[PDB]
Amino acid sequence: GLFDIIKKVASVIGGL
Amino acid sequence: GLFDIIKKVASVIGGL
Amino acid sequence: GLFDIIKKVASVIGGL
Amino acid sequence: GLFDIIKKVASVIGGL
Amino acid sequence: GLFDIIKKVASVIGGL
Amino acid sequence: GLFDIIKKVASVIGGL
Repeated sequence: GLFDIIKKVASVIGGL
Repeated sequence: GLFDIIKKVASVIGGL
Repeated sequence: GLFDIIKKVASVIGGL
Repeated sequence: GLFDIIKKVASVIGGL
Repeated sequence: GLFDIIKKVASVIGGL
Repeated sequence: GLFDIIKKVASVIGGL
């Protein structure tokens, strides 16, 4: 779209 | 898009 | 895009 | 605890 | 605790 | 604690 917002997370514990 | 915001996080404890 | 705001983090504790 | 991790966010769009 | 990690973010678009 | 880590951010676009 006009702006694209992407977040990716990896964790052993507590990826929120 | 016109702006792209990208965040990648790796963690053992806590990826917020 | 016109501007890309890319961030990467690696940590044992507390990626924010 | 031994370490306290705290995150607070305010947004109009796209708070993650 | 022994260490405190505190983050506050204000945004219109995107708070990661 | 023994050490305190604090970060405050204000933005229109993209608080990371």
